[PDB]
Amino acid sequence: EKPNVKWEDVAGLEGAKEALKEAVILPVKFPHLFKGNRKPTSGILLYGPPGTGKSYLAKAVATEANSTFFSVSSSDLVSKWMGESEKLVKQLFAMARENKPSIIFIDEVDALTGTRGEGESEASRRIKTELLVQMNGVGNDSQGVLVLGATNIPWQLDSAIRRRFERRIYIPLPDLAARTTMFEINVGDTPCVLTKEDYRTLGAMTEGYSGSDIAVVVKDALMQPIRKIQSATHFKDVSETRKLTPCSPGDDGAIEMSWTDIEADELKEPDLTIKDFLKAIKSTRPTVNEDDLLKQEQFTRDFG
Amino acid sequence: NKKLRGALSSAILSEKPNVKWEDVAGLEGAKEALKEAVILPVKFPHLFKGNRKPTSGILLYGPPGTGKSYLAKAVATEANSTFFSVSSSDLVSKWMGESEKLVKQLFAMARENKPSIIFIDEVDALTGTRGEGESEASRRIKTELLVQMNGVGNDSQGVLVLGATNIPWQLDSAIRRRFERRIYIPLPDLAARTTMFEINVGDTPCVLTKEDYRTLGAMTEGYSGSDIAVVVKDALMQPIRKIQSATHFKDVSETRKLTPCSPGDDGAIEMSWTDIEADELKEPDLTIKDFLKAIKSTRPTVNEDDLLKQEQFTRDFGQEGN
Amino acid sequence: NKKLRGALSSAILSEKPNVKWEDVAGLEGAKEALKEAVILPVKFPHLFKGNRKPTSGILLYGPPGTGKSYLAKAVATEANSTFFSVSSSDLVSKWMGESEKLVKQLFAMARENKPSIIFIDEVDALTGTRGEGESEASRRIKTELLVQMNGVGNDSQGVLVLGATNIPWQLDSAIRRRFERRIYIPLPDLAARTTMFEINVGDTPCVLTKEDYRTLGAMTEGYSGSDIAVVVKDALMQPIRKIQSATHFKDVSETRKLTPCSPGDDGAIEMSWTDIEADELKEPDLTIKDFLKAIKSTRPTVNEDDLLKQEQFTRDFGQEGN
Amino acid sequence: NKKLRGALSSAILSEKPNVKWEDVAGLEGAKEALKEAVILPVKFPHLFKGNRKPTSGILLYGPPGTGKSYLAKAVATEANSTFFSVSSSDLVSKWMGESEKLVKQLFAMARENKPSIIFIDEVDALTGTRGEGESEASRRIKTELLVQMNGVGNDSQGVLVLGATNIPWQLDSAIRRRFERRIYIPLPDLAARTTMFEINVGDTPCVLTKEDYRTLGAMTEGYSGSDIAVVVKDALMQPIRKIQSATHFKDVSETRKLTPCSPGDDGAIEMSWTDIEADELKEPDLTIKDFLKAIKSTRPTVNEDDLLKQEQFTRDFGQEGN
Amino acid sequence: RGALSSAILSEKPNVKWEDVAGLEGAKEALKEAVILPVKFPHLFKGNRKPTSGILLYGPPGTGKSYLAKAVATEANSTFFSVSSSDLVSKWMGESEKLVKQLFAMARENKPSIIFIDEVDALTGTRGEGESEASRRIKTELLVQMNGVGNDSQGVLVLGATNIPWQLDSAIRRRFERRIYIPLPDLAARTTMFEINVGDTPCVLTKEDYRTLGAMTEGYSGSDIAVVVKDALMQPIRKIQSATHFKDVSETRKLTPCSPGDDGAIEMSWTDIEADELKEPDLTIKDFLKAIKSTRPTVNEDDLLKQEQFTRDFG
Amino acid sequence: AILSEKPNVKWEDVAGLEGAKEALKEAVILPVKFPHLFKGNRKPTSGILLYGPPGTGKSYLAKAVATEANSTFFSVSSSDLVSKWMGESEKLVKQLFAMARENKPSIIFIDEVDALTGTRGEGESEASRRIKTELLVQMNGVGNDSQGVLVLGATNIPWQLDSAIRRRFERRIYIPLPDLAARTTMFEINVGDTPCVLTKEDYRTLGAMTEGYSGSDIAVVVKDALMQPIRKIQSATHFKDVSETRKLTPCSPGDDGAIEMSWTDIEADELKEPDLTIKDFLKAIKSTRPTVNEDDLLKQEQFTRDFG
Ligand SMILES: Nc1ncnc2c1ncn2[C@@H]1O[C@H](COP(=O)(O)OP(=O)(O)O)[C@@H](O)[C@H]1O
Ligand SMILES: Nc1ncnc2c1ncn2[C@@H]1O[C@H](COP(=O)(O)OP(=O)(O)O)[C@@H](O)[C@H]1O
Ligand SMILES: Nc1ncnc2c1ncn2[C@@H]1O[C@H](COP(=O)(O)OP(=O)(O)O)[C@@H](O)[C@H]1O
Ligand SMILES: Nc1ncnc2c1ncn2[C@@H]1O[C@H](COP(=O)(O)OP(=O)(O)O)[C@@H](O)[C@H]1O
Ligand SMILES: Nc1ncnc2c1ncn2[C@@H]1O[C@H](COP(=O)(O)OP(=O)(O)O)[C@@H](O)[C@H]1O
Ligand code: BEF
Ligand code: BEF
Ligand code: BEF
Ligand SMILES: [Mg+2]
Ligand SMILES: [Mg+2]
Ligand SMILES: [Mg+2]
Ligand SMILES: [Mg+2]
Repeated sequence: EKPNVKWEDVAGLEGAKEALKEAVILPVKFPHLFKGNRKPTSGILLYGPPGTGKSYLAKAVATEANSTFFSVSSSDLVSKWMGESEKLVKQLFAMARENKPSIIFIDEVDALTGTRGEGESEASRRIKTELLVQMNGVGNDSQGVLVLGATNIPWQLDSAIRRRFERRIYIPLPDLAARTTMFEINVGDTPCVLTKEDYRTLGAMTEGYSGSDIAVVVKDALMQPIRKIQSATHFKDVSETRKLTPCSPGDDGAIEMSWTDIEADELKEPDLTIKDFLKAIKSTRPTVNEDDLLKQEQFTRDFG
Repeated sequence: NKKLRGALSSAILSEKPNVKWEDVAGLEGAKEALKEAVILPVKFPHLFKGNRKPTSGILLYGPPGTGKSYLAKAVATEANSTFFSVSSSDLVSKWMGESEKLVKQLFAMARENKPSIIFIDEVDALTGTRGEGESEASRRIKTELLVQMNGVGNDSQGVLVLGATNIPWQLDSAIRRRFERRIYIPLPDLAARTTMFEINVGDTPCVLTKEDYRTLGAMTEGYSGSDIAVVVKDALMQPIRKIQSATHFKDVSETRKLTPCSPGDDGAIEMSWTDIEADELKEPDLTIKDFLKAIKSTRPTVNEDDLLKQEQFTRDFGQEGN
Repeated sequence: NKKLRGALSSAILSEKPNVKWEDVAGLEGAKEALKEAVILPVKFPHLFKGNRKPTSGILLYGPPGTGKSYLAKAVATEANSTFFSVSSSDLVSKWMGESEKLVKQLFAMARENKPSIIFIDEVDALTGTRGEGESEASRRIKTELLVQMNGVGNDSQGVLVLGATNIPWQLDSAIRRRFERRIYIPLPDLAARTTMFEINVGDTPCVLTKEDYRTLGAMTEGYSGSDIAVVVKDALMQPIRKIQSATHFKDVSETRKLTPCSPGDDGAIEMSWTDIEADELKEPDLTIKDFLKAIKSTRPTVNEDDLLKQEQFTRDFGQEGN
Repeated sequence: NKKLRGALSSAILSEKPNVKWEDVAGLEGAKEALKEAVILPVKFPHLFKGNRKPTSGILLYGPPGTGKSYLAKAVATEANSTFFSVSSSDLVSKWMGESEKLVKQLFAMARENKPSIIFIDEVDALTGTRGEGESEASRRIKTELLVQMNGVGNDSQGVLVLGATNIPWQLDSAIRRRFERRIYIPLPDLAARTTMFEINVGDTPCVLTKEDYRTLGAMTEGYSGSDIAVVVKDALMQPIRKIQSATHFKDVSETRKLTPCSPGDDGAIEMSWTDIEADELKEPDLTIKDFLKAIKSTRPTVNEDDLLKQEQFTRDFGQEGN
Repeated sequence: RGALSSAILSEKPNVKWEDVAGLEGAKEALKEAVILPVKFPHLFKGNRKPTSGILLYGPPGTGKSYLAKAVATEANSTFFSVSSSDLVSKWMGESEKLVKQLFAMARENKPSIIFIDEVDALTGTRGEGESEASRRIKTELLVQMNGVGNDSQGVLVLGATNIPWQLDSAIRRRFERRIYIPLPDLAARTTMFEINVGDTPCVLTKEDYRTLGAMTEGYSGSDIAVVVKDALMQPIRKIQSATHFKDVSETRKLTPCSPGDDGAIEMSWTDIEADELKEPDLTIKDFLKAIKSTRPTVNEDDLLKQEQFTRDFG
Repeated sequence: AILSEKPNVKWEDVAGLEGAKEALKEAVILPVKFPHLFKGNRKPTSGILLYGPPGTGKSYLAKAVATEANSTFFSVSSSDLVSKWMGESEKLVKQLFAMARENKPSIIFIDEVDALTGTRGEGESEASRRIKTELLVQMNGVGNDSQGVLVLGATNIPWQLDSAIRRRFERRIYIPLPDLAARTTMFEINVGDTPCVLTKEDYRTLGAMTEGYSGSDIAVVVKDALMQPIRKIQSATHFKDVSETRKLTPCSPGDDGAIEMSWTDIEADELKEPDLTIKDFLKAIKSTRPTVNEDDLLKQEQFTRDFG
């Protein structure tokens, strides 16, 4: 399923980008370099803290694959009816065997696969076990499928399934050039007075934010001027025939009115300033804690 | 009847995964027991008469990734008998005691096709010590497996029941009884690791000698066979990364042939793989820094208290797979 | 009606597994009770008149592998009755209260063909104390089994209901009441173990004496009858293995006959078993080192807190199987 | 219509199990209530006019094996009323509300054949407090039983609904309401146990006195009536064990009569029971070591926390059966 | 037709409004929903419409079905006592026409009151139920109980239940007056003893019934009906248990008396002639005997969930 | 299962709520009035949650928005979706969004978004994952078709609303319990034309005397009060003639023409039902407690503070 999403669209971490461009494109663009002992990779576990653009990179592989893409997830495989949560898995791999090449993206694999020391009999042993046997097994033939998977708790994963995912890549909190790129992307084609040093300023300002947070500070900063439109007392003419904008109570030509009072078009909507983005970044707060990072770095140093 | 055979028609595998006994490295005890329980009754059936009966159950256990399912593939190639690779997806159903008729129907199918082998992979997910489990799935699937394996009116002649597991201590004691040769598949030793490198490089052109493979096998203590399969995978994927990572190729030698070389060399043109014509590429060579590169990057899987409980079970109930 | 009898027609077993009362070792008490509840009413029916009625339920329990199902096969050979052999696979159905007209027409089959025996193998999987179980399976199959065994209008004359279990403490107290002689089948003792070696070697040519079997029986304390059946299996598969480790055979003595011998001996030709002609092989007999070899390799099944709960139940509700 | 009466024609029992009110031991109060609810309306129907109506529901509960179903057989002999004995096998049909159409037809038959008795044995398997049960079986069979017992247009004149149970606390409170005399059948006391030994030995020749039965009744505290029926069963087998273990018999005294005696005695011939002619055997009379032998071997069936929940229910909702 | 017209009863169980003890709010609502539209039909014109649904709930045994019998006697209606046995069927598309037929014959027989007793057995939240029985019945019933303006004669839908919290919220909506029938207090209990002894000869006074009504707190009306049943049995215990009777006073009449008394012959009831028995009087020790033996029925946490539902919806 | 209508409810028909109203005007009406304001990456709200105690007619307000946005009102009850329809609920949530797309400008109203969206940790498979998984996919429908549709959710218990669903409702607006003027209007509307002798001041009194009541509450009290004269006529002993030939009404023991009798004694029609009074409602106010707990103010205002 290919809507836009591209390798051009993503910001930072070219190790992930090159591992994947390798593991999907390098067989598909060339299916004749992989003969003999040289086989492509058949499982990749991405992880990291939330917000860091995992599933977006997955759908970049969906568009940028020329491959089928099944974005099932752990919400859709839980059941409660005695061995229904397994036939879903098996028929998923049946449509992936019948349709080579394929990609299976199991989002939040930590909700299926929970270290089996405290879990219940059926769901633990039977969903984990059918995932194991189905990934390599005996009569199963994992040719041409790639099993992705993302997680935030990579240390709560069963060691047999840590074994099956043969390239555990770590997606970290991003740097400076990526943040500047994300502001430049998310403002889109909206008229703004900002320069390169303005986006550079904001990217310097936001250390610690993931890509979600910058998408919502651009959302809020794009909704500042409309907010000063419609909750406005007092506008004022400036300058092609009449044009009024919101201004404080008592100013040079400050009439008292509401946006409703003002004629079609002849509104002078407030511009997009860097104080709008600084306003939004002051108000919007991220998720993370700096001990979660210690256990992530633990797992990366032990297995990743 | 035929609804159930319509379900279990997709278990008689029909493709013979070409793994031979030579490919499976180490473990001569487990191959020995499996040969004298699978190969030898068919090849010399006159011997097994009187009190001398063949074995009818073998449990393989061990840490994750050491050879269990793979050795089952070796049996599936070399056996010449009907092989059912059943699993938990194919035995549980929703309708109140229609799971049991799939178990009973599986062995009642297997005695139509005698000699047969039934390979229940990860038997610890069916058979969970029955002190905390639920009524139906627990007592009725475990109980029908028990009664069906030896029972009264049941006749386990000519069927063999394999089975692999990673948690052999969470197994019910009646089913520990039914599996009459619990063999233990351990982490490989030095000669096995050297054998696995020599196998996994295949017929790929390499400058390595016997002392090189001997060196790597000395280097990798603690790795299972999966890990050595992926360090050979990564070390084989180094040269392609030396074609993509090439600001510069060079002609050598049937009409034009260029390979990656360092910046500034004898005939070093500056280009990318994309610039170079179909076929007329001459890929790199394998030297021990490729394997050292891969072994630095790839990190193991297992953990050294899991081995204590495995050795516990082997010392209390188990064979030794050598 | 007849749909259900068409289902349960395949439970009245008819092949008569040829185990006779000799072939069980130990357990004089359990054979004694089973004879005076099965054999004796048929052979002398004039006795059982007045207040003297035969027994109508016997529960055998014990650790895994000690003789329960085997003793049921002995009854199935020696009884001269219509031995049914039913289980939980054959009573539970899919369509809403079919899983108890099966129970009812099972016992009505045994009443039409009296004197009958009903052998419910592993009864703790049908009958689970009904405080946590589900409505249909639990209350309705357990309840129809209760009412059908003694009830009001039901007449359990001339039917006998056996039953074996490994978890006798998880049994409902009404069904503990219905089984009126709970006999306990324990792990073996010295004379029984010696008897089991003498039985399981069969008619195989061996150099062993009575003091040799006596020696092995002294050696194996802690083993159940399964374990001794598999050490006899392995020890009978030792000389075939020495045929396999025999670079060198030798003629001895009806036209040519060769056996494995050490390198360099009186008539020691160098060959493999493959080289040697059909029949004209001379199989080596059995050393006591073969059995000591097998007993070193094979390891028992039971543990020693399972025995505490077995002895608990025997001291609170049970008999002693001797 | 007639399909359904063809199903329920096999419930009108027609054989009158010959248990009389003296074959019940103990239980003054329960016999008293059952007589004045069953016997007395038929024998003197002129009395029950005006405000004085007969009882229309009686629940018997207790520990397992104490007299409930047996007292129901006594009613079935002495009542002179049609005695329907229905159960959960005969009400749960396959077919969308037959399990309500069957119930309604049941009481319609028991109104066209009044005076009638309906004995629902083990009512706790139909009626399970409806907080966890399934929609159909739960709400629709329980609900049709409720509405059918008293309801609006229903007229429970002249029908009586008995019912026995072992788990009286797992009963729905609307159905606890419908059963308007919950009587409790307890474990027997001293005089009852002595009475049960005197009954169960029957007319068998024994040397026992009143102080012997008194001794045994003093010995057996904790036993229900089932257990004493089986210690009398086992103790009545003890002369056969003598008369088989008898190397040596001897004539005593209508033409020849021989009994087992010790080796070397007055007229001690050496033989086996097999050697001795039809009838002309003399079997040692029941002498008190036979009963002491049986009482040593046979062990109680009911534990002592089940009694705490029985006494709980009796103290919260119940009568006392004395 | 001829399969649901076994919902009409015709025997008229003779319970009148002066036999239910207490419950005056419930009689008030039932009178102004049943009696008053028929007796003064000119009043209900314009915005003033009669009530079209009444749910009675409570603990088990407190008066719900009995009060429905009182309506069935006093209403002068046509009365359908339908239930889940009479609506569900094997054939699909029969548990549509059966409900539909029911309300159409209710409009054949206006005025109609329909008593769907124990509605929680038809209407079970439809998340686990089977296809045929649960869904098409409950949807068709919701539709046909959405006849607000058209049902100005005819259907008044009663309904009783013991588990009012297991009822679907759309059907909690349709029943527009959920009335709660509780365990009875002092004057009601005294009234029930005075009713249930009937015209039986007793030596009791008003302070005796007052005493018993003070004694029985916690009992529902069923329990007092059975202590009066048992206490009325107590004379026949004092006739069966007899060694000695005696003549008193229309030609010969003998009653049980103690061993050795004025005219105390020794005999058994069996010895005595038809009729000429003098049935002993009813004391207060008979009732104290019965109240000692009989033990209450409702448990005091069932009342907590009843009070829960009353405080949330009732 | 899905209602549709082009409703005709003006802002003025909705008692009070002026603050919500003004929020909705700029959240919904401004985009619709001046669409040219929303070119490029500036996009109108497309999820709004309405939250507050029951009995505020969140539904009615929702129809006013539709009327004022000149849009079709499509609506669904989540309780019905979860219980009544179950099996076909996925289909229903689909069709609902599909109708709304086909009918821009339009508004989807989901009532009781709390009875649908319950955090998905312990819910059953079909209703839980399938209904709560379809709504979310559909509300991502702003993008495939961001323009022309708006989802308004309604909840009484916002604290029990699935955080995933919660997050799809950018804008959140608290619908508070009413006010003196509004309660006064509600009394008038609820009696409408009914014959009674209430003054303008009585209505205000009734208003003042029902602080903390909802429209619903007031509706039940009024329904109760109007029946009082019928209640009096139906049950009384002493009656009395007043005034087309004989007409008697209940009066106290001992009054001007007070005969002693029962309603049963009195002839068809000629029975005088009591006139309506302001005082009588006061009775009805005592016998109907308000529905809504007082800690809701804060719980709703916590939401106005946090997600307003
Ligand atoms: N590192 C990033 N680079 C580019 N876009 C990002 C990044 N992180 C988040 N985003 C944007 O935020 C949106 C949500 O990211 P998502 O991948 O769903 O988060 P998560 O990885 O936590 O599941 C995506 O559509 C993505 O485009
Ligand atoms: N002893 C071995 N010899 C050859 N290959 C092995 C060995 N052990 C593991 N492998 C490799 O491991 C994979 C098989 O997985 P397996 O060892 O069966 O896992 P498990 O034993 O936990 O089921 C194959 O890639 C195989 O190449
Ligand atoms: N008492 C015994 N005498 C002889 N063989 C025995 C005895 N008990 C066990 N065995 C051996 O045990 C084997 C397996 O035991 P089995 O019949 O399964 O016992 P059970 O069903 O109780 O577990 C039998 O086939 C027999 O070979
Ligand atoms: N009270 C008793 N008096 C006489 N025999 C009794 C008594 N209780 C039990 N028995 C004997 O024990 C058996 C068990 O009685 P039964 O009716 O089955 O008990 P229940 O149904 O309660 O479990 C009866 O058949 C009878 O043989
Ligand atoms: N108010 C009452 N007046 C008279 N008898 C009553 C009353 N309530 C209960 N009873 C007695 O209890 C019996 C049971 O009433 P019933 O209709 O079964 O109650 P419900 O249906 O609530 O459980 C009544 O028939 C009568 O015997
Ligand atoms: F004792 Be066996 F396992 F039946
Ligand atoms: F009926 Be019994 F008490 F098991
Ligand atoms: F209140 Be009753 F038990 F119907
Ligand atoms: Mg494997
Ligand atoms: Mg067995
Ligand atoms: Mg019984
Ligand atoms: Mg009732």
